Amino acid sequence: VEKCNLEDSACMTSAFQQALPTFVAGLPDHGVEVMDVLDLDDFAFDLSGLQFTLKEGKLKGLKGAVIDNVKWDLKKKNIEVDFHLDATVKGHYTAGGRILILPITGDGQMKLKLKNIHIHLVVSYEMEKDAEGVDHVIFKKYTVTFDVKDNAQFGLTNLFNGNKELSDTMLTFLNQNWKQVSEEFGKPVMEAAAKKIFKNIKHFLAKVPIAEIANV
Ligand SMILES: COC1=C(OC)C(=O)C(C/C=C(\C)CC/C=C(\C)CC/C=C(\C)CC/C=C(\C)CC/C=C(\C)CC/C=C(\C)CC/C=C(\C)CCC=C(C)C)=C(C)C1=O
Repeated sequence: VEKCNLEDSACMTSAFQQALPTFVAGLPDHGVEVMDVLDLDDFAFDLSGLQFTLKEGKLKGLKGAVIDNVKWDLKKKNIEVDFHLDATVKGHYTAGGRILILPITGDGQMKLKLKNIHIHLVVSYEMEKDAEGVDHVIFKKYTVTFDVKDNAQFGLTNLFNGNKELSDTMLTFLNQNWKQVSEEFGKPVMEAAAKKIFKNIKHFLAKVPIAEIANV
């Protein structure tokens, strides 16, 4: 890793950028799972009238993320990371209920393409000495917000029992109302990914002395 003074944001931004692809490829012997393609645990939500499930979920694109800024605040003991990427979410979905003003049913495969999604991550940490006297950054909590800035496209198979007219109408509807759909339903999907990524970064930093990857 590129070593930085922690409050040198330009350095930290580059250091996160240069490490990211290698980190998200996974470090299996160290217990760090692959994060591109990231396997999502099975999840479901019931929000705004939509009942949705995703199994075998996959998130592609983190390897290609662009780090916009890293601000490590030693006083507050928080780290703010702003980044963006194109991503895809795939998996076996089910849908029921309604999407906004249209009824929906489906059970099939999904390919959701997200263009220029911006993510704002805040993490709280503590610097802790382990039983052997070695200092580590220990991540505690996080928050994430998102904004899909360019567009999102929805590919869903076997909507409406295979009915092409209804399926075409729904896919058109989703793509037309992509921003609203992202604001209604993005949070649970983001969380399925973020909880896994956070656990992996936390684990990695708990086992790598802070002195090995940063300057005091
Ligand atoms: C010493 O300094 C340090 C380093 O060196 C400087 C390091 O390298 C490192 C490690 C290396 C880096 C820190 C790597 C860190 C990696 C980071 C921060 C990446 C973080 C990843 C995020 C937390 C999560 C990312 C999540 C995503 C991209 C998923 C986003 C998806 C979203 C928002 C979904 C949007 C949804 C929609 C549009 C619609 C959803 C619709 C539906 C679900 C329904 C579909 C429609 C119906 C009808 C079926 C550390 C830790 C360090 O401290």
